[PDB]
Amino acid sequence: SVTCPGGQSTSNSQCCVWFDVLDDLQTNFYQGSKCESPVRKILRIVFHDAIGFSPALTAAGQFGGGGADGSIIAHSNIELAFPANGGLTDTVEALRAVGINHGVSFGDLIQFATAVGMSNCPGSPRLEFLTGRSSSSQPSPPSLIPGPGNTVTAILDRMGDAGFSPDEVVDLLAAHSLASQEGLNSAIFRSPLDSTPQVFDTQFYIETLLKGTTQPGPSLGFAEELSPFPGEFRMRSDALLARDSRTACRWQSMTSSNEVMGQRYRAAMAKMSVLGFDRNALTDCSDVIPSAVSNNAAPVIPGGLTVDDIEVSCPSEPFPEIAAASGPLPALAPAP
Ligand code: HEM
Ligand SMILES: [Ca+2]
Ligand SMILES: [Ca+2]
Repeated sequence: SVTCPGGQSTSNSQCCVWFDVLDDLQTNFYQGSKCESPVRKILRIVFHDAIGFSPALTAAGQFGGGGADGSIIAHSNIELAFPANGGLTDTVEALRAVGINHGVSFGDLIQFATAVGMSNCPGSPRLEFLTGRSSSSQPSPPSLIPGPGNTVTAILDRMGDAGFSPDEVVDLLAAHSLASQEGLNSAIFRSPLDSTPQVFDTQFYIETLLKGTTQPGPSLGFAEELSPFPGEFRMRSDALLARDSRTACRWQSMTSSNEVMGQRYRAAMAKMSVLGFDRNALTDCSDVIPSAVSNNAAPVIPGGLTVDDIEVSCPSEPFPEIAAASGPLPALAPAP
């Protein structure tokens, strides 16, 4: 054990510098430890930075990518040019300063900012945090980020290559529980992906399984599908992953328990944090991460909609018991 200059107790001396970052982020980046756009933007960044890792590319005789090496910040000039990394310039430049200023690696900062950002949203699990990733990285190979226009096979092959199973792909997507879209359908900027974009819960999995009956904007975006109610946006890849035979059962079990969903996500996020790295070579500083406020609310089927409105895609397994909320049907306001 060690006590930092600030008095904080921690499991290792290199966990001490992190208490100053945590202080910085919460105060400025997060405008007061808040669960808004910054946290959602950072979640896109952590996924997009880590996923630039392909053992298959390497085998083919090409640079496969450095995984969670912070190249998205280190080589933003190249990476932010990728169509998948739109609307991230400011989050990146914001993170770059914090990183330099505090002298921490970009790969560690992104991973740290993620665990910290998650704590600002009610119901989030306490994501593990390891420190010690090299500060040096190369730009990520293009075309390594799965898109909403991609097929389930495309997405699973890409994610499988990176090291994730179909079930883990579903688990990582629990992140869409705190999300919205700004560039898929600009007409309805920031339309939430679920009824609670500020609460880490199972609503995302539940609501994506409801029958698509609503077009929230003047038109149906390129990679957009009908949603269950006004204000909610449904991404084509999410709609397909929820119903595909290869992933439907995992998606289905992720609707009943907030704790289980949280467990699986944390296990998945911990997997993604060390892509291109050796766990043994990193120092655990998980104790620097604050706990998120509890989510006592239980899973429910929104606005007078019943379980019979759910398009059950894994009938081989019993559909979980979930409370049903009375109407009227909701109309989501844009994500804060
Ligand atoms: C596996 C296939 C995935 C696809 C196809 C996908 C796609 C997308 C897209 C196209 C948007 C809309 C961005 C915009 O127009 O603002 C979005 C939002 C978001 N995504 Fe994903 N995603 C995937 C996985 C993940 C993962 C694994 C994480 C992190 C663990 C993540 C976190 C987020 C968050 C928090 C937003 C919200 C951003 C905001 O409100 O500005 N996604 N995603
Ligand atoms: Ca990277
Ligand atoms: Ca939610």
